[PDB]
Amino acid sequence: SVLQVLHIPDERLRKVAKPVEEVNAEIQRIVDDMFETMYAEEGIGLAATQVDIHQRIIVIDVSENRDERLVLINPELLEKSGETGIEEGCLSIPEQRALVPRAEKVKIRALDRDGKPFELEADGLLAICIQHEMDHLVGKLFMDYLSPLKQQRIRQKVEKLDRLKARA
Ligand code: NI
Repeated sequence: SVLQVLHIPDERLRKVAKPVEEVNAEIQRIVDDMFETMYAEEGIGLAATQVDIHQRIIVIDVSENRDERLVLINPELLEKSGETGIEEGCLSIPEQRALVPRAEKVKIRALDRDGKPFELEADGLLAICIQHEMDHLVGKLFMDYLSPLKQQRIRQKVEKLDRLKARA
């Protein structure tokens, strides 16, 4: 099922997600919708909190042919180093993009769709991607990294857009 993705200035986006207590079949259909929703909206990442499910779940898929889906449940950052930035987007901040400072290499521990722990070292798009998504889980958006004035502008452009969304 495709779930609905919240946009700013929706203040649920600022909620801190809770740890997943047990990776069961409820949890695995959240994951399956989250992918379906992600692919439908054409994103490369989605955090639970964006679909109003405030638990620590993230889906990411970089692959052209959707054959390397990545699930991060209860992710913890073990190490980071370096710094980078690309012009990031976000399904919750529709059509806006900005350069956000990120660590370049990141090492995480997380659980997969089957509640099995794993460790992932990442750089490149993956590492920026993982950081962006993890930020969602604690109520952080990428515009939080920009100037007051840059933020202001972003908020307007989006409202304008969603004004058209519910178009009628
Ligand atoms: Ni985002």
